[PDB]
Amino acid sequence: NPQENLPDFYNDWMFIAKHLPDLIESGQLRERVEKLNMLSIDHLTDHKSQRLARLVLGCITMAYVWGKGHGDVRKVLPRNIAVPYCQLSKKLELPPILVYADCVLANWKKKDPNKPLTYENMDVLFSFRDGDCSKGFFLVSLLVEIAAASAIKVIPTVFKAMQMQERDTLLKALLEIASCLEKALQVFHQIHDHVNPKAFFSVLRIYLSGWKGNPQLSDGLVYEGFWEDPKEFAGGSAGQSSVFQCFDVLLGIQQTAGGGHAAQFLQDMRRYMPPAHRNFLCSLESNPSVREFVLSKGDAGLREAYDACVKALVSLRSYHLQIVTKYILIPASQQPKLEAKGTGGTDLMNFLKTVRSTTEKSLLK
Amino acid sequence: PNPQENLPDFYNDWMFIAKHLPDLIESGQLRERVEKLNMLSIDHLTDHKSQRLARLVLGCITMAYVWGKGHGDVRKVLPRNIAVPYCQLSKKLELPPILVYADCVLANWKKKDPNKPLTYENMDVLFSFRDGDCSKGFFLVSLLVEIAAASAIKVIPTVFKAMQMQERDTLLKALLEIASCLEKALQVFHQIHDHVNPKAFFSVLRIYLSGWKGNPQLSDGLVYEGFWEDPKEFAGGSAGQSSVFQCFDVLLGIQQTAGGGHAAQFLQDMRRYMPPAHRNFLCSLESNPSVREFVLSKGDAGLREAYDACVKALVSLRSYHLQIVTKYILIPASQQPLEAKGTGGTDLMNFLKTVRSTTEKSLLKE
Ligand code: HEM
Ligand code: HEM
Ligand SMILES: N[C@@H](Cc1c[nH]c2ccccc12)C(=O)O
Ligand SMILES: N[C@@H](Cc1c[nH]c2ccccc12)C(=O)O
Ligand SMILES: OCCc1c[nH]c2ccccc12
Ligand SMILES: [C-]#N
Ligand SMILES: [C-]#N
Repeated sequence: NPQENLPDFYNDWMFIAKHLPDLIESGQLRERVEKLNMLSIDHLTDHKSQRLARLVLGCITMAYVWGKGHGDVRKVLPRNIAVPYCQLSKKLELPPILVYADCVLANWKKKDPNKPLTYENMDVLFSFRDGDCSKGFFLVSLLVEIAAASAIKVIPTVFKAMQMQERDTLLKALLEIASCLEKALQVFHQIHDHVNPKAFFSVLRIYLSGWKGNPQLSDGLVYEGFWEDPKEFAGGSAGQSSVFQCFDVLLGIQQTAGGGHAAQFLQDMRRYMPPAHRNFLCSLESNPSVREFVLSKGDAGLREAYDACVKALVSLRSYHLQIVTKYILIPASQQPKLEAKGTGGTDLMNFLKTVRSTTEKSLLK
Repeated sequence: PNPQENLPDFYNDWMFIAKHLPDLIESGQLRERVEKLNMLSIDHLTDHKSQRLARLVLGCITMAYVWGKGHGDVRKVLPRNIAVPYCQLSKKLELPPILVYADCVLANWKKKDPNKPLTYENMDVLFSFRDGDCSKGFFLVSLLVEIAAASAIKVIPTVFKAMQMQERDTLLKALLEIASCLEKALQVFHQIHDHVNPKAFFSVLRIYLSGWKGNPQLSDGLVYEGFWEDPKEFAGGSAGQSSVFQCFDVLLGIQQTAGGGHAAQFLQDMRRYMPPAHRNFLCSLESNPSVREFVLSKGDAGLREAYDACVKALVSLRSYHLQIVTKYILIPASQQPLEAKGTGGTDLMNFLKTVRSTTEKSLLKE
């Protein structure tokens, strides 16, 4: 449950970021950033505050770099921000750029402190532009994660059942896992009610983009006073969610095998997540293979239960491709004047088709 | 335990080509024997040991086929009757279908006298590429440095146990034991000068360890005919693919894989060029609380010095390693008519010095 306020010492940062949709319209955001002082991170108390502080320097860096978002960029980040950001990013073992765990996972609050985590009772902590649909987009993302995260607590039952040779317990656990992925798909449906296609594509989207393989910062960002040469880091995406990567690992879909670009991207995004998230994926891989266990057992009900989890991942990814049609492909086709790139930096159609197809190949006959 | 030395009779056609690479390459007839092979199922490799020896046999054959005599006439297509079982076997072991450190060092040896110790003069390799290539001395000394470094692996649990039990004295003795294993390993590394000739290594053996990822001679990769339709790119071998040698940076909190740079990228990438148990061990080491944070918070000069003996021994290993690079690459490269590439594909001088300096910066200044 994420902190909403930093100490008053950091009040200078909190103001630029909570009043970001208007500093940006008024073309005075670059100056107020450039008119800041290098406030040291020593006055950051617990983890909560440090996560919040990262989300604050993240939205500010993205605001500074992309500005109005229609071409006028800044290839150099002032030391007033770059140094504290980079110091706090090294402490959290993260790159100095906004990542999924910042802008989705630390970026919310509930209205009634003891009423359920539903879209009506929740709100985001930070926006970029008026009408960007950032609340609908960040919160539906968070809601889908939460729904799929329900299966995390059954994963230990899966491995215990295997090591103890508990066939009925294994089968019920896999069906429960498939059940949660189906619910996460239903939650996904709500994105249509809260995110507008044109607003997402032309307003919000560029604030999530990064400087890794981006022609508009073909050398990356230079973090003044921390590194002399510029560095490249990828923009955000849910490819940076350990929850969504974890189902492939759990089921023995080897998304990170083979040496290709999609495999390379998914492995790379694991050091764009908090170390505990990356460690969870590690620990999952270190266990015996759920897939290899089910394959060897000559058991139709167990095979069918395993297949239910893979079908549900295919359903998610195909629905997600239709989300892509409506929120990227069509809006891109509807604007004044060569391969469509994701905020994470990928050749998005080939990447997404490769990942779905790899899922598909895991379906057991 | 000991690597398997023979495959089932079913795979005799493989074993024959892998055991006779010096003469088959020299005589100009290795590729024709490979191209005339039959496709053999991998379904007769029953246990893990046979699969490991099979990967080594197939890996050496693949390098000999692609590189040939090692002076330019390369092959960009790997014939299906090798490609297909090689790719299937590789998939089962979660390894790329190219020769890696775990094949040509960790599985490429046997002892002469069973009840005698693992020392250079009681050991031998299973496969070589070319007459006069120093592969025997090169692979065995590499293994010997690994075995000496690996004696530290069994004290690693004591380290994390000592931390959580607040067992200060036990921690210190464990860290000193580790620094001692790493100094042992630096001593065994001296054996390389006695069994590897620099000219043979550089101009004869090195080309057989090189791969097809960012490599001029095979700019799109290699086609594994009959198994994937498009060429695939894989890096060549190096001890960057040893979990033993990466694990000390992890245990000591030296963040060699942080920062997004090339060296970090290479060292993380090599973790899927090592068997899964090896990879799991690295990231499990990364799951544990930081030894470095523990020592730094304790105000204990003895603790800090035991940690620093470890960092310093790593620095000595890598500085000596830079001299071996001068003797076996830079001098032989100058000695015959952009930036020198290692068999692993790195810009090796920037890369090795970046990794050395990241070690140096971990020394306790307090
Ligand atoms: C407007 C809505 C969305 C758009 C346009 C979109 C687009 C994309 C793009 C372009 C990529 C490729 C990576 C890159 O270069 O950025 C990607 C990957 C990914 N996205 Fe989305 N996304 C949206 C919402 C979501 C949501 C709500 C989820 C939550 C389940 C999600 C889950 C994923 C995952 C897990 C990946 C990695 C690929 C995979 O595992 O299939 N996305 N997405
Ligand atoms: C003739 C002998 C050797 C030469 C010429 C050599 C050269 C190189 C090169 C060029 C690299 C860069 C990666 C690449 O692109 O290949 C490298 C990395 C590395 N080498 Fe060697 N190497 C030799 C023997 C050894 C041995 C015996 C060890 C045993 C400890 C070792 C340990 C390492 C390690 C651990 C790395 C990864 C970088 C690091 O962690 O410092 N090397 N070496
Ligand atoms: N990757 C998406 C943007 C995106 C969607 N969900 C995200 C969550 C976090 C960061 C970025 C995103 C795109 O290219 O359009
Ligand atoms: N990387 C070394 C070759 C090498 C040394 N030790 C190895 C162990 C395994 C594979 C290759 C190697 C080079 O560029 O010359
Ligand atoms: O690209 C499809 C999005 C996706 C992949 N894996 C998931 C797991 C749970 C919820 C969504 C996804
Ligand atoms: C989706 N990113
Ligand atoms: C050393 N490779």
